[PDB]
Amino acid sequence: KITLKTDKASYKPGETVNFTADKVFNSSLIRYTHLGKVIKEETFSGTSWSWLPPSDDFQGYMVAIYQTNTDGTQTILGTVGIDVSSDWAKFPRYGFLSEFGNISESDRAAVIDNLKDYHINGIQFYDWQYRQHQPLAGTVSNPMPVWNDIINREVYGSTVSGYIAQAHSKNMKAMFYNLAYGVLNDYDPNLIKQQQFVYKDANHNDKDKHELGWPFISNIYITDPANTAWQNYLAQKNDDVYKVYDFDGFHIDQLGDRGNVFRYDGTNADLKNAFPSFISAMKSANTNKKLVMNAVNQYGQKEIAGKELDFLYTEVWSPNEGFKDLTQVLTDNAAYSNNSKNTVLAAYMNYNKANNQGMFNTPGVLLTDAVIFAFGGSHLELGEHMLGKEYFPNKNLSMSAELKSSLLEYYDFMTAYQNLLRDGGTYTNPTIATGDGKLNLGSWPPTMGKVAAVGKQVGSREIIHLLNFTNANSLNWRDTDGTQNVPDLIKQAMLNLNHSGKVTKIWYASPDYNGGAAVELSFSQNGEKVNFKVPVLQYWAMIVVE
Ligand SMILES: OC[C@H]1O[C@H](OC[C@H]2O[C@H](OC[C@H]3O[C@H](O)[C@H](O)[C@@H](O)[C@@H]3O)[C@H](O)[C@@H](O)[C@@H]2O)[C@H](O)[C@@H](O)[C@@H]1O
Ligand code: NA
Ligand code: NA
Ligand code: NA
Repeated sequence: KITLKTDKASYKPGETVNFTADKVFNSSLIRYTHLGKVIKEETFSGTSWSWLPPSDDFQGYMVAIYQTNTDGTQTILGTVGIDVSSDWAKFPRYGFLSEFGNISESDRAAVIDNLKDYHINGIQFYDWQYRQHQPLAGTVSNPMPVWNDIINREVYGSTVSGYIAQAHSKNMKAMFYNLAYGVLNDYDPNLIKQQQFVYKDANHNDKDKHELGWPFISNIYITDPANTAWQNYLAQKNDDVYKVYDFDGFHIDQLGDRGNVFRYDGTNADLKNAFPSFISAMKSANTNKKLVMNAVNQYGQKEIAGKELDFLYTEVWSPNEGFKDLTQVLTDNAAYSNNSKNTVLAAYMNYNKANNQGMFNTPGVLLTDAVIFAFGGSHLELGEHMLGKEYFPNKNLSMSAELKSSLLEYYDFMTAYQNLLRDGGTYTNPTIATGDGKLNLGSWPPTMGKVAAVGKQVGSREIIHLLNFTNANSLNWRDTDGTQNVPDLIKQAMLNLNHSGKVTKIWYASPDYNGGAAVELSFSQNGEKVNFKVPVLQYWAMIVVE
């Protein structure tokens, strides 16, 4: 087998792809595919080589290397997915960074190169900032080169600048985290007045706040995002950030529904209705900078989904704990946006387990990504480590080597097949059955102890996703205690599909098999009944009928 990488996370139209393999195998071939069709083949020779993809924008490809056997069988050696996109917003693959102290350039490069290998196309820099009310440490004319952050940890400006430049070299976007409305207790009371805060009562008595303990320097006080004094103040803060640090945009966070809260004047703050004017103010102030905003458990999503955001973002909490609740967020977000935006989910796996050091439960993580990706979602989960908590610097849980390598196939798969997964089409009811009893099918939402079939019409293709819950001991996506089961492999499983058109080609791809390379399947057809066999199902397989 081989490791197979490209130089960048994504490629603009017209840019050349440069590949690296760790070793060459003889009698081998490189196969370039678009949606399962071979568009180029060439001999596997040099360990470095280049390819200029087709010029078409927003297209995914797979590249697969195979050794050819004398008998005409082929053996997959490795695969890599490629994304040709002029901009990340269509197919976001969001990652994070969380440590910005005295980290060497070489260590920084390793972190970025790893994210690059997962094809991460933008990075949320979390808790880089000086203060929620003043994200730039120092002033534009006199920056602070080192600052202490909200947990009194050192942050080096040179680390921040370095990371941005490294991310840019891989074609990634860099988004700075801040709240929409946060103020820490060292704010300058000459600049943020009492009239701007949100209060827990109608008489401007007790400020609303996010309570923090050690090691945080302050609780987080809350301002009104519709307050134009706050909007102009934070706009200036943002401009100051962008003059010092070459961030591409602002990742806007929030605290979610604050309940019973008031403006200074005793009126209702109704914060979800404040976010739209806030977003438009931030955009107008820095018209060339990107925005994304977290709808914390969908709070604000309806109100903001039509605003100037690159894509939608949902942090998923109770009671949205079932697999079907993930898919409901994705469906709701498409509708809220009038089909203008795809979604990234922040959906923290193994959350209770992550209360102590340990490792992620591989099958939990993979099953959740299979569901998210199959339904055209994306998952913010990778940075220096994988997320177990909303506090991104928490690195309690490690990924096993197996999880790292499996997840690289899943990211390859959702990159290569992005045109099938989140580029139009209609969800449909499957008309497929087992033809040998080796598996038992359900549909969506999923049944425990069955393979779920999900259908989608995309162009002249009919897609079936098989998502395997045969061995599931829960339909809760979070796998909070790390108990979800590894699914047993199902092999050479016959399926009978009803299909009312003439079938030309059926092909299979799975991140669990052959690196997600497309496998054309033999089929027969008798009336509307189409019979074929899939090689392997473990977590997720995709069947495409053309
Ligand atoms: O030991 C307690 C707790 O410690 C970690 O979590 C810390 C802390 O994380 C979140 O709060 C910090 C976060 O607040 C706002 O969002 C700011 O805007 C951010 O800058 C800032 O990072 C969380 O909301 C808190 O409740 C939590 O205390 C661990 O990760 C926890 O598991 C652990 O219980
Ligand atoms: Na691969
Ligand atoms: Na880091
Ligand atoms: Na938040």
